[PDB]
Amino acid sequence: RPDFCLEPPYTGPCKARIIRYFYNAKAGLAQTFVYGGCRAKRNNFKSAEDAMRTCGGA
Repeated sequence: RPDFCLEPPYTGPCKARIIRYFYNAKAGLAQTFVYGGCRAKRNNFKSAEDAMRTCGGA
């Protein structure tokens, strides 16, 4: 899987509260995080299926 799948979730410097999904490689599951609204990194998806299709397995 892509090396960005191993990156921690990045809230970023903006102050919105956008609920997003990140792949948590330690758990092997897509989990939600609060995205600030600007300067999104790659481990930042709008849906669990996208997260999982991109970075999982089982």
